[PDB]
Order: sequence, then C-alpha cells, then structure tokens
Amino acid sequence: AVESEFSKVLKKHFPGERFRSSYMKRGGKILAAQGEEAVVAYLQGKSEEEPPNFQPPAKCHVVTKSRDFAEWPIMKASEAIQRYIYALSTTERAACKPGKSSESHAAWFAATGVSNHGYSHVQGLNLIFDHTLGRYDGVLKKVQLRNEKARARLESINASRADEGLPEIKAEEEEVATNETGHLLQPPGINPSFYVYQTISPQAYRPRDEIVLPPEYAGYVRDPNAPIPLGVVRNRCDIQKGCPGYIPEWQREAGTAISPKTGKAVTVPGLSPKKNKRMRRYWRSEKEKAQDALLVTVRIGTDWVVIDVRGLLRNARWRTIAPKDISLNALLDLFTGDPVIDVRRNIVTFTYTLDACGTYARKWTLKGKQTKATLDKLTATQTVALVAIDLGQTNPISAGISRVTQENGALQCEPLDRFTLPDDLLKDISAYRIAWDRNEEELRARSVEALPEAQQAEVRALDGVSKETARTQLCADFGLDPKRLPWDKMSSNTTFISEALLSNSVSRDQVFFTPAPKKGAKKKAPVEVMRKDRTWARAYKPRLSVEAQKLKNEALWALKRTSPEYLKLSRRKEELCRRSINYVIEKTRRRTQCQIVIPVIEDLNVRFFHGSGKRLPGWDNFFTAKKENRWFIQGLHKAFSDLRTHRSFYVFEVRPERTSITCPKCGHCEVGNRDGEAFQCLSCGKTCNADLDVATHNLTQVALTGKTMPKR
RNA sequence: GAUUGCCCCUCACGAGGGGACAGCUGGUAAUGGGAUACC
DNA sequence: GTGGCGGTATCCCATTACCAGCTTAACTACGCG
DNA sequence: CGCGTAGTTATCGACCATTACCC
Ligand SMILES: [Mg+2]
Ligand SMILES: [Mg+2]
Ligand SMILES: [Zn+2]
Repeated sequence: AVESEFSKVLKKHFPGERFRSSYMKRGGKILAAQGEEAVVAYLQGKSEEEPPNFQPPAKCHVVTKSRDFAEWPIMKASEAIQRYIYALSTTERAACKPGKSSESHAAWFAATGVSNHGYSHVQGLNLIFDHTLGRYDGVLKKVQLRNEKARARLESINASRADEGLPEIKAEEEEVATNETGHLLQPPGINPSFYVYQTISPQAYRPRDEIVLPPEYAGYVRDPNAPIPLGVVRNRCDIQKGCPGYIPEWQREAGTAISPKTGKAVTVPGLSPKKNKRMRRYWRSEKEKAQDALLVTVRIGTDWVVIDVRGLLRNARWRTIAPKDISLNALLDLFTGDPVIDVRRNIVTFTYTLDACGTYARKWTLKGKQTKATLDKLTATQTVALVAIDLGQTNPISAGISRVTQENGALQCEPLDRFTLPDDLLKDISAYRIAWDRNEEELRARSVEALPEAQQAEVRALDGVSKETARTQLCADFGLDPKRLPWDKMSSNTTFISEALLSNSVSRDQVFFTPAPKKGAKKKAPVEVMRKDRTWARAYKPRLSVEAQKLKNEALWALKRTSPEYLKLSRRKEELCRRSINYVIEKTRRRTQCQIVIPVIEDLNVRFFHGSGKRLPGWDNFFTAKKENRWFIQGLHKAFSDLRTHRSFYVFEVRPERTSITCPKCGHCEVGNRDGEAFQCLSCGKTCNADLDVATHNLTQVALTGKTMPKR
C-alpha cells in the first residue's frame, strides 16, 4: 500500500464525505489537469452518506459467433499472458512492470518472449494485465491475512489466558505462500472470461456483410432509436384458435372441471389478476421468435459476436427501471458498457450503471455491541421492525416480529407477532426432498441399463431378492428362527439380532469387538459396544461380483457427471431458500407498516449445521438408499446474509448461546428446561413452543443489547 | 400486465399459475450420499 | 466451534463454505470516405 | 470533415466475539 496525492487533498478537506467511484474518477482527472484548487469546487456539492457501490448483474444469451471462443486473438493472448505470470517467482514479479501505455506493452511483450497472437488494445490489455497481476498478488495477500488472523487470535488468547492460568502457547510457525525456489505453490488457474471494454462495447446490431446470421434471422431490422413495442396483447382472450398464445375457454374462468379423456377434478385459478406479472410470449415458429429479438454486436477485429438482449429487457422490466416505451440504445445505456462474456456457456453478463440502478452493500453484518448502537441511531427518527429468526429441522424458520421505538435513554421493544412460514413452502421443502430421491433412483435405474445383457440380468435378479437372501442366510448360518425375532422394528442402533443370537448363546467371540478410537480431538479408553443389527445386515448382504460392480458403478459415475438434474435441484433449493426469506420479509413489512426491516439471525457457524440423510427403521430399508434429509439451515442463513448486500438490508448476527434455553420471564438458564419442541421452565412453570416463542423472544432480547446472555 | 432464458406445479399440449433474479472465475476445505475393504 | 452413525483406509459423485480475483468511461487523437 | 478505430488517463480506505445449537 502506497499513499496517493488525491487521498491527501480529500482527507485534508473532506474527512467524512466519501464519494462513489464515478465522481472519484472524474474528480481525480480534474485535480491533475486543472490544478488542486479546481477539484474542491467539483467535489463540494455532490456527495452521499452511503454511496451505492453495488451493481446487480443481468444475463443474456449469445446468438452466433464468427468462430469458437479460444480461437480469438484476445482469448489466446489472455491465456498466454496469464500462464506466464502465474509461473513467475516472487522476486521476478517485482521486476515485471507491464506499464499502461502502448510503448511499454510492446517493451514487455519483447523482454519476456510471451506472444500476443495479433491483438494489441491498450485498454483491453490493461484490463487483462491488472486482473492477472491481481490474482497473483491475491493468493499472496490471502495467506498473509490468514496468517495475521491466526496471530490476532493467538494474541488475544495469551493475554486473557496468561492471567487466569499459566499455560499459553508462545507462538506458531509462519505459513508461507512460496516454494523453496521462490515459485508459487497452488497458484491460480486461468480464467476464461472475455472482459469487454470501451473500444469494443456492445452496440445495437446493424447489418454488415461479414456478420451472417442463422437462416431464421433472415430479415432482422430494428431501428435502435425506436420504442420497442410490447409483445403480448393486453387481453389474451382475443387470440383466435389458430394463432399462438391461445388460452382455451376452459382455462380462462376460475373453477374446477374434468378433462374429457381421463377425467380429473383440477382447480384452474384463471387469468392472474396481477399488475406486475411477467408476460409470456408465444410465436408460431422459431423464425418469428428470432425476428422479435434484441440483437447487439461486439466486434474486436476480424471476429465478431452477436448477443440477444431480451435477457436485459426482462431484468429491467422487472425492477421497473425501464419505461414502457424504450429504445434499444436506451436499454443499453441502463447497463455498463463492459459485459463479461461466459465462453463455456455462451452467456453474457451485463451489470447496471450506478445511475440506472445500484444500491449500497454493507460489507459485514453487525454483531456484538454494534446491534444496540445501530438501533440507537435507526430508532432516533423512525420505528424499525425486528424479525428474529431461529433455524431448525422440525420448524425450518420461526420468526418473531417486534417494533422497536425509543424513549429517552431506552429502546422500548414492542413484541408484535411470532409466526412460522406457511404449509406451501413446507410442502415444497418436502417435495424438493422427494425429487432428490427420485432423481437418485432414476440415475441408479439408468445405470442398470448401461450394463451388458449378462451382467444386467445378474443385477436385476440380486436386487430383487437382496433382502430376502440376507435374511435367510443369516438365520440358516446361526440357526435363528425368523418368526421369533421381530423384523420391522430394526434400526441403525438396535441390537435385536444379537440378543436372539445370545439367547441361543453359541459364543461371545463373534459379536463383541474393540472399536478403534476415532482419530479426533477426544481420546478416551475405547468402549466395547456390542455390534448392532445394521452392521450384521451390511455384512450379510449378497455381494456382487467385482467385475460387474466396477462396470456398474463406472456407468453411474458417467451418468452422474453429465446429468442436467443436479444443477436443476441446486438452483431449486436456493430459490426455495430465497422464496422463504421473501415471504418472511414481505409479511413483516405488511404487518409492521415500516419501510425498514432489519432481520435478526443467530450467529450459527454453518459448517456444523448440515444434517444427514434418513432411512426409515426396518429390515426392508437396510438395503435401500438413504432418503435425502439435509438441512436448509445453510441455505436460509446465507439468504438472510445476502439481504445485507443485495438490498442493503441491515443484518444482525448475535450469539445464540442460551437463547433456546433461557426462560423468557426469568433469568434462569438451566439446560434442562428445553426438551425438543416443548419448552418448560423449571422455576416458574410455563409451557411455550421452544422454537416459536422462547428462542425468538430471547434472540430479540440479546439483539436490543450487545451483552451476551448471562451465565448462571 | 413485463417478448428470450432459468426454477416449480397443472395441462384438454393450445397453454395456465407461481417463484428466484448477485453473479462469474480460481485456489483450498468441509459436508452428504454411494461402493469396496478391514479390525 | 461436530454427535448417540461401530471404527478405519481407499476411491467415486454431488452440493456447499471460505477467501482471493473480478464485473468504467470521458476526453483526445489519427488514419480513411 | 465525420466517423470508425483506438490510445491516455483518471480512484480503489472499517467490524464483534467465544461451553452451546440443531438433530
Ligand atoms: Mg436457536
Ligand atoms: Mg429452534
Ligand atoms: Zn422461568
């Protein structure tokens, strides 16, 4: 880090009037050009307390290219530069200055021997050069901050510990980012991003002969300064029989009816009575669809690319920052002129300008004593809603809305409403877990179809009688009568088989064993636990031939790697976690009738909130796969922390030490009050839903005050 | 009442209803599932 | 800063978490029509 | 002379807090 001259003049005149980037860039030029005295007159008027420093992304689709990416001089030049910089040492990088001018660019390209495959744009190269130099220095800073963070952690532990006891670790070994020879161990990989820049920025398609479009875009005309018409008609009940987009009679009116072929009672909600509904357009053929696109081009040389900007139009008509009449050029001016083309997916990611859209993004969620002090400011003027969130698996989210107001030197926190998210979102959570299991079973059932006809028959036969074979084999080997022993009440930790075994009392050798102590933090004398029925069931299932198993599982791996479903589900769970924090926020906002909602979530370390899958106890279900039951705690924890930056929300991370335990009424925190989802204090006998009422009541009370919950 | 795409559901396959919209890379690390092996 | 899955060692696959990198543009200049 | 292509040259700043919490 090196001080700048510009920083001095601002710090000397504007201590606390930080400005956003666009004014900073323009302001720097004026100072350097028109002297130091002329920058104040530009920077005195316009400034903001919290300047928007975040731009949402918008994604569109590539239509056609001149040739495949990575066949372009910029893409080859970027790769050649990148893999040269990542294999430099620390000392060599210090004497590697690729300066920002055209003259120095060539001096660099010659002094090192790296080639540029016919591409030299000073700005475009400068973008690549800084980003590559940035990544190389980033992996070196990253260790240093982590090294600093451990040192800071050690620093606290010694001073605090050294007064209560003697033991204190003196120090620890420095973690380096370098090899013995100076090189970079685990150096960054190249990035395949076509970073578009100003001299190349997208602009509305006009027909040039080098650019040739697929046969569907036969005549593409679009006056870039005309207002783009609206696709759908205003009343979709005029569309006739033939034309596309025809809503049939039975589907307009709400009600229930039976289809003519089979007959099922299906509720039809009818046309949506909504005013911000996205409109879906339908063309007769794929040629009409193309002529109603928004094509803009990006030319860098003898190789171009055409992209379809309907994606940006939807993303702008959803945020309602685009008038109903708008031109193609106006749409492009709503976004920055530097897209990021994704070459391996043919997707271009625009972002909004700070003027068109853009919000402040708080870097961190406030914790500790910042919670009280933040409410001290925000309640000085208006009242702020306070939703307290407590995650679980019986009830995914439990929320309590309060209404903090301020009287002199206190924050009256009115409790308003405790609720949980509705059954529809619970139904989708259940349906998401069923879809995952269905996906897994289909992949398994299609890996069987990848076997040759001989091994296929073996697998089909064995799986059908797998449970029957194990049952009969176990009984015959140890003589146990199947009927005397209950089967359906078999779990992962029951010991029914052994007790029937021990009732015969053949020997004690075969059952008891000496569990090897698990490598871990905790070591004791090793327990002698008797082996369970799940272990017996596993060890007696009929194993499949090694060769067929190698072939069968290799087929599954191939199907699994190239399966579109896991992306489908991973987005599905994320959007279902986000949908469940929007209900929460919108419900509290329509109830508290306040603009500003600051949700309060527990400071749970998501690494240990993952959960597990589930098998129903039983003998039949030892040989089936585990139904997936992973927790949404990580999803919903991240979704609230994302409200912090995506929508500039305040977020409160507060330690949930005794929140689920400490009785609301009294300060007595014994661990035995909680029993699951039935709380009961053991001094002032009281019954509340541990999740809904005591956990949220206590979370809010540790929010209004920085102090952590009292202990004894 | 917003032209593509993406996610979920219904469908008389004409379509209808609802949902997400901060995303890319890269290096590491966990987590869950599946298979074998062994005390 | 993991719990009631009996422990460990190989792999295989998926998705996350965590922390690095990113996600302009006005003004000016010069070779062609 | 005007317009498509393109080089120069401008800014990058911070946080709390430690024996439970969900199965
Ligand atoms: Mg809790
Ligand atoms: Mg709870
Ligand atoms: Zn009590």
